Amino acid sequence: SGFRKMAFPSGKVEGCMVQVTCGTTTLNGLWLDDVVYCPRHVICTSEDMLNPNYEDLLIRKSNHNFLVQAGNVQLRVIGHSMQNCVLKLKVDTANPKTPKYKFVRIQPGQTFSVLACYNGSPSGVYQCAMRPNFTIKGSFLNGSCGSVGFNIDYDCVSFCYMHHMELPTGVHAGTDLEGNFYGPFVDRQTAQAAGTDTTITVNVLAWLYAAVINGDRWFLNRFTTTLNDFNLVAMKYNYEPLTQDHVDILGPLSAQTGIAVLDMCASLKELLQNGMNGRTILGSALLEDEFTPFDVVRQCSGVTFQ
Amino acid sequence: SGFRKMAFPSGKVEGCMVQVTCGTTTLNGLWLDDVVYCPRHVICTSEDMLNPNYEDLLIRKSNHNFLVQAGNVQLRVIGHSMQNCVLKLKVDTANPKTPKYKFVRIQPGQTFSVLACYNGSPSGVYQCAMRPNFTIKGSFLNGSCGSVGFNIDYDCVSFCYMHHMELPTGVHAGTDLEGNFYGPFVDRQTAQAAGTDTTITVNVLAWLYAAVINGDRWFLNRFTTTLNDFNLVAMKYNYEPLTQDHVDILGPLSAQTGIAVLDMCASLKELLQNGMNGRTILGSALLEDEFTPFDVVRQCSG
Ligand SMILES: *[C@H](O)[C@H](CC(C)C)NC(=O)[C@H](CC(C)C)NC(=O)[C@H](CC(C)C)NC(=O)OCc1ccccc1
Ligand SMILES: *[C@H](O)[C@H](CC(C)C)NC(=O)[C@H](CC(C)C)NC(=O)[C@H](CC(C)C)NC(=O)OCc1ccccc1
Ligand SMILES: [Cl-]
Repeated sequence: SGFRKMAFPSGKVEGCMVQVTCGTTTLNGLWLDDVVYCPRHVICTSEDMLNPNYEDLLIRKSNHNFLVQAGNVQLRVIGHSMQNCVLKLKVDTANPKTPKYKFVRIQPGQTFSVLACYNGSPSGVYQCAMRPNFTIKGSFLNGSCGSVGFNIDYDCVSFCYMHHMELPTGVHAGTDLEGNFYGPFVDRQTAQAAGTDTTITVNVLAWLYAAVINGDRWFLNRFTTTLNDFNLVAMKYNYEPLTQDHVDILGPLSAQTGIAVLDMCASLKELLQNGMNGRTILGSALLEDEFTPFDVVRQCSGVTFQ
Repeated sequence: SGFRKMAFPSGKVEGCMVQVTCGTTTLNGLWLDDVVYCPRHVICTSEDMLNPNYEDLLIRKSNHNFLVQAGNVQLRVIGHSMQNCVLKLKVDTANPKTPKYKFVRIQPGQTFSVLACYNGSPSGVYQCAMRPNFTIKGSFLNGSCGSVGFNIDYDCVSFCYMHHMELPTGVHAGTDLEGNFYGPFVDRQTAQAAGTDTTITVNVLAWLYAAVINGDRWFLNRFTTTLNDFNLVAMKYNYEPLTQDHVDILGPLSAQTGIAVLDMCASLKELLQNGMNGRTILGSALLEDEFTPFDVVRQCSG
């Protein structure tokens, strides 16, 4: 037993991380087959990060202006193109370590693992959620751009995030691997602010089921609630509305534990209206909303990735 | 910026994980060079286990009683031996993915990453601290034994932990990679309990420095304290004593932030006695103690 904020094993992704240098700027890229994907702002200049004309800046570049390094091995760039906010650099060498992969655009409330990298070198891994305002609360320093977020299925790596910027408040914004930002953000240093960060109600209920599975039961009560009445309380604490689709995906956890979804909702309502009274749930004093129902089942059943 | 509980990349270790089966018991092994390491209780029988005599149980065992699977490939065991609480299975194939590595013994308060595995395959990775009572708060199910904890330094994988058991309250115990338990525990299903848990004071202070570096400073105050007076408060809240060596170890974080160590101790004292008054620190309502001072420097600066 036990329940931790658990990342995917990162080995498959580590083998795809490379370093891309353009002029003075160095960041990370993702090497899949004969293409390296990286944030296009690697071509920016010191005094042109406010209104960069990326089209004009790239066409004036040549293939040799992009220095791509896979560990100590140089990769010759033999083609370069722009796709939205990411750069597709074609290399003559196909990555022997390319995993079975796909590019996916995740929904708010969904979780993924971030492999933080610097100078093409993986530095650490941690679990993140796409917030309802399309930012993530990560850990990124200068040089971390190009680090990716991902999920794993069976043997297939689903890449969903590439890191581009940090907004004031220490929150992070990025794109999918098609180069399109999550949320309304743009890759220039003009004033931008994230929207309302609400709590992911379906994830909190999943984590409450994880608690029960692992022995924490003090918050269970003999009350029930209607979905209508729960949402009226939820809205007042800036929680996402719980929908029928959310009730459905909580089904399996409800069945494994014998606690009906609306009974767990009654417990969550009580916690919201009265707090924890100095007690803790899975070692937390706050209600955790960065585990999905599938994350809970994944960890509590011990599914592995070959 | 930002501050997260961060694990090491697990790829160097994934390449070392194998499956070991004896009878009907299956767990994980660590394949390094031509040797596979695993907990010795792989050789227990369901109806023994309360009080196994491992010497006696090895009387029967032959090499071929140990089935080792590296992914799909089957490894042939050509020799076995017991060292402390681990088995050393000699196989005829050296692991071509063996990293540069060493075995290290960590001390309470130090942190490490765990790659949780089942049937020799990875499930997930997370960061743990060796508690003062020589347990860790992990996430381990049946079949997870043999999963290892590690750090990565430069290009060297420093293995420090191998999982063996769970005590009630969901706390976890294991050995170093030489086979010697952390703490007073034995690999036997007789009643055992960890000492009462205490908080790793030097780590909380390091995390408070991380908070300042990342912009959270509402808890800084105008008071100071002495090392003695702070430890009077620590003791009453079940915090570990803070020593002059701890103060020294926190020096570099104190110099980076401009906040003397005993001034941060005064902040911590006020948090212990008054709470957070509805506020959070680095997104937490509780004082976090699973980041060492080195962990903070690493994450906040390369
Ligand atoms: C890439 O490695 C790096 C990672 C960050 C964690 C720093 N990102 C950038 O350098 C990025 C480059 C631009 C051209 C996309 N810029 C930012 O992320 C930037 C950082 C601040 C601290 C200057 N933030 C930013 O431009 O946000 C928009 C903004 C501007 C002005 C006021 C408020 C918000
Ligand atoms: C290995 O895969 C597995 C991982 C655990 C997370 C289940 N560990 C064991 O099977 C281990 C084997 C013994 C011989 C060392 N046993 C335990 O860890 C056992 C688990 C419980 C569920 C029985 N713990 C144990 O025996 O703790 C001591 C104890 C015994 C009786 C009463 C209180 C405490
Ligand atoms: Cl908390």
